[PDB]
Amino acid sequence: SSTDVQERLRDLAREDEAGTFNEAWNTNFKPSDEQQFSYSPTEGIVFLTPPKNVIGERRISQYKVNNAWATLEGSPTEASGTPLYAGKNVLDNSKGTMDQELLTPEFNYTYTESTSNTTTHGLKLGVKTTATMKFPIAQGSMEASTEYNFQNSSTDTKTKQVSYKSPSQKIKVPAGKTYRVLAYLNTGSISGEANLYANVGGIAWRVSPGYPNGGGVNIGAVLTKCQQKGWGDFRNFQPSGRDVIVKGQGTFKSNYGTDFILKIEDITDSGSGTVVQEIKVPLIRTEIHHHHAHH
Ligand code: NA
Ligand SMILES: [Sm+3]
Ligand SMILES: [Sm+3]
Repeated sequence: SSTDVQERLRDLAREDEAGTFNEAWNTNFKPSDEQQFSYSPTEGIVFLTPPKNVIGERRISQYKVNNAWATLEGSPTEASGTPLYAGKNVLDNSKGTMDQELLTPEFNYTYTESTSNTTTHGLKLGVKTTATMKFPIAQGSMEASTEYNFQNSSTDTKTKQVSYKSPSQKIKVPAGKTYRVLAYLNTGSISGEANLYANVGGIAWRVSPGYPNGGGVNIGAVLTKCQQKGWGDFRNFQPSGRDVIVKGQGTFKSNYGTDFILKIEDITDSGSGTVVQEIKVPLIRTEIHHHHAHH
């Protein structure tokens, strides 16, 4: 969905216009640029004819996007992926007479991290508007980010190929034993929601009892009045002094490696063998290649 911000600010001016005359004259005028009439129990048939001075584009002047930003919304949902086999090596103490502490090789995996977002409730602001949102990943241990385009249905996908590495581990291998070390990359994903915000300025133009040819008041004050009165639906607008803040929404998701698990098997009797030990190993991350796209 999309909010046409400029058109909604024009309707904001029309709401204040009609609502204020309805109080003044007990009429039932609707927000409109068209001439309309209404029967007042205290006044008779009354006419509302907005002049060319205020109609259409001239309902708002000094319209400006002042700032735009995006913030994490709620608690993202993290999940664990299927572990990915990374390789294996042998720790051979079959000919040794002493127990040894033997260092494993480093294991590695070439992984494509992906971050994507979708603008689900867009803001049509009259100018290309973007904002970057940051979120924690991997149970709060790293920070990631994603750039929203505020137009409805905008999608972004960013990928990085990275190399994950497990540091060498020290394994006790008893005399005469042969051990096998198998390595697996653990993965995770995250998804969540973003709030999209724009602070916009402007002056709303209405005919009114005090200004029968039209007068202008900042949109922040006009919105404050209209929300207090119940004139029109501006549920995703908030006053901010003379300006208003308008809110949209997006989604995001991301995937990444989390760590390595090493599985130690006794293969002395020769062919999988008994698992003797498992080790969680923190990975070392090195970026190789990156690619950006927007749809
Ligand atoms: Na409208
Ligand atoms: Sm909320
Ligand atoms: Sm939520």
